[PDB]
Amino acid sequence: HHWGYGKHNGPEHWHKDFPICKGERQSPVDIDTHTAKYDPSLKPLSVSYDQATSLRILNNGHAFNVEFDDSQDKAVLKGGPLDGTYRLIQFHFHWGSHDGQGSEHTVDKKKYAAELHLVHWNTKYGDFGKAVQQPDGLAVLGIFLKVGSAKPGLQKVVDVLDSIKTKGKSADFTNFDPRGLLPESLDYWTYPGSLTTPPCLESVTWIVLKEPISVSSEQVSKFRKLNFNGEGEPEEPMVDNWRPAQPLKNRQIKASFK
Ligand SMILES: C[C@H](CCC(=O)O)[C@H]1CC[C@H]2[C@@H]3[C@H](O)C[C@@H]4C[C@H](O)CC[C@]4(C)[C@H]3C[C@H](O)[C@]12C
Ligand SMILES: [Mg+2]
Ligand SMILES: [Zn+2]
Repeated sequence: HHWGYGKHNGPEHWHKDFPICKGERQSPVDIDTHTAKYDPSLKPLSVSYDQATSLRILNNGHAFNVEFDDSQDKAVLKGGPLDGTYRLIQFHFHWGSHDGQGSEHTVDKKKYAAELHLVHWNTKYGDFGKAVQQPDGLAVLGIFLKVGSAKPGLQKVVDVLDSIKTKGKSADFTNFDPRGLLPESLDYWTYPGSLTTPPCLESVTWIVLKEPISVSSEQVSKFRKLNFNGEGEPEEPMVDNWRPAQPLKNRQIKASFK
């Protein structure tokens, strides 16, 4: 292995192993609200997470992921810019070394303290491995975190982090309801983009919610107590695990709202 978020293996280095990290449809991007255009063709997002089945949470050395049972048409995303149905497979966050940075997307260059990614794959490709290779293979729902009042539905995630502090540690994480991580409004921006980590595959329809969720400083401070390293190795706090904005190139960001 090799890539990370360090000075010598970070975002500026990724293209050497993964040439598409310098591609035409890379994420994240800065969402320029001048540029972004209202598109009445877009429909309401449909987020159906009632039957979502979480399984476990894992520190993989880059972030922590909550994994779902994507076996049945349980938790699905559809509508908006999407054709057909996309199944929730995992979520994770990117966050900073302090509250003024951490998000991957930015809005008129404004950074948030963190960004949540709910990752879904297009059922027409049968499984995630096949889907990730296609231009319309994934849908990622991105949600900004700003520091304020606490988010009750995040508390179960924050409280489990102490038990998966180092790379490779996992914990059971059943009956977690990701609907508790959503803001009131589903107003969104959408554009075609990529995974924001290697292999940087250009397989993602990005749906970035205009409304952030508020989380408390205590909650986000718990993110920063995780470690990039494995147990018994020298301590490297897991912070600033975000990729900065990439060139928009020949893409238009559409808004679902006026
Ligand atoms: C790397 C990317 C997240 C990029 C981002 O930070 O936004 C994530 C999202 C979905 C992830 C995958 C899915 O969780 C399903 C697989 C789970 C396995 O444990 C590892 C490979 C596996 C195939 C994962 C690879 C990688 O961690 C993926 C591809
Ligand atoms: Mg890796
Ligand atoms: Zn992500």
